[PDB]
Amino acid sequence: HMLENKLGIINQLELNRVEERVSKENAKRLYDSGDIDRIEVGTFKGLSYIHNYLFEDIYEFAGKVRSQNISKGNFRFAPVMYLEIALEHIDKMPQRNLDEIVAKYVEMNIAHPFREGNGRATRIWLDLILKKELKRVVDWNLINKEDYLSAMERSPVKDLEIKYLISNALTDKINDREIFMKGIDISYYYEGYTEYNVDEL
Amino acid sequence: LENKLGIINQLELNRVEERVSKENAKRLYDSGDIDRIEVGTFKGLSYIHNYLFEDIYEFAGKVRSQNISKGNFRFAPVMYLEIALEHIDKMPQRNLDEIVAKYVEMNIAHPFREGNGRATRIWLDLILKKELKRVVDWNLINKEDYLSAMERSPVKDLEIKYLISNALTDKINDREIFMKGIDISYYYEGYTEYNVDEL
Ligand SMILES: Nc1ncnc2c1ncn2[C@@H]1O[C@H](COP(=O)(O)O)[C@@H](O)[C@H]1O
Ligand SMILES: Nc1ncnc2c1ncn2[C@@H]1O[C@H](COP(=O)(O)O)[C@@H](O)[C@H]1O
Ligand SMILES: [Ca+2]
Ligand SMILES: [Ca+2]
Ligand SMILES: [Ca+2]
Ligand SMILES: [Ca+2]
Ligand SMILES: [Ca+2]
Ligand SMILES: [Ca+2]
Ligand SMILES: [Cl-]
Ligand SMILES: [Cl-]
Repeated sequence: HMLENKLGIINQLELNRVEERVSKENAKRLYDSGDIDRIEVGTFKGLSYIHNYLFEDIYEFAGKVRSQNISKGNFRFAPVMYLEIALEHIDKMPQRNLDEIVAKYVEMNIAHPFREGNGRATRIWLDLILKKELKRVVDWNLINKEDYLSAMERSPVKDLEIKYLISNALTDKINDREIFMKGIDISYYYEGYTEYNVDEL
Repeated sequence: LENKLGIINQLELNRVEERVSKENAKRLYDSGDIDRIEVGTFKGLSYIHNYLFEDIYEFAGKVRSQNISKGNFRFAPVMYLEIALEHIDKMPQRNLDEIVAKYVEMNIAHPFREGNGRATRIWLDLILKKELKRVVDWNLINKEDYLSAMERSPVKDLEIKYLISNALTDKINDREIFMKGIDISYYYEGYTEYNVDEL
């Protein structure tokens, strides 16, 4: 049993691998065409664009505010009954420093506005806030998978674990294709996608 | 995590760990060694774990010496592991309710540093096969439904029991069912590069 998709795939392994190829392919194009730099920074509109850009081919819900309730582990993400107003309040949150950018990122993860693909899209969106505001981007290879997922699970209660991780992984190489491309490979790895290397179209 | 091959990169250790242990999982089955071992004991679980990770981890098939936590859940304390595993061995396994309860306790014990999910799911299928003449068609269980049901299982095993019951197959000697199951088991832990049968 799995997520409804456009391509009518009924095998979990099959969907995981094809989603990874169509979406990482899109992620490569997003960076290379410079479409990435024309996107609105720190807003839901910007996140929505990143999400639709990646999952347009495989998912009907790509870039849309979900109409269903979702959860991971023992945590329920922002209920549909107030998800939209909660998103309007995230758009207004300041992003003037790391403590603020991390707090805003933690709230956007709680909102979790999409049916699936929240993690990957919100990590691209965060890197552009850090790029704009601190002239820093994350080197996702410096953060261990287990450490990241554990910090995010804790983040609705105390964001110090994820703050320390982002802080110690920040790099000044803001226009480096390798830092981005590797970060995409590490981002997908966090979500359990390990078949492709983004380098290849 | 420290490995035998001295791998420092996380992505590198992930695909090497997958290659090596999945090739071992294929050989475990194809040699028929899988059916030569003890069903429902820590001895059998320990054999399965050693068989999978003996090339990569020094701790393969060995009981952990450090305490572990997943979220706000603490697994069996290292000091009580020996006692807990002896009690699990004594747990009945006559029907699905008993088999699932045994599996749930074994997951709470989590006797190894790493690879509990993968080694215990193989162990579970062998208890199901011996006692019910059923095995799990793991594709019929969503990754996140499975993971959420496992995290819930110490409080209520209704969720995981429901997933296991609705995925039971009588294809006990089906190699394709076993192989697809290993690939899904590894995918549950985030390893999606290889197909076990292509090794
Ligand atoms: N239990 C949790 N509580 C809060 N955030 C979580 C939890 N588990 C995972 N996450 C976040 O959710 C992302 C996955 O996005 P998705 O697959 O759409 O749910 C991860 O990359 C984390 O940022
Ligand atoms: N919070 C949790 N509570 C109980 N069992 C869990 C939890 N998270 C994961 N698991 C189980 O742990 C396995 C992963 O094993 P390992 O990576 O060795 O710790 C999964 O396949 C689940 O069966
Ligand atoms: Ca996901
Ligand atoms: Ca490959
Ligand atoms: Ca070997
Ligand atoms: Ca060897
Ligand atoms: Ca693991
Ligand atoms: Ca492959
Ligand atoms: Cl995701
Ligand atoms: Cl595992």
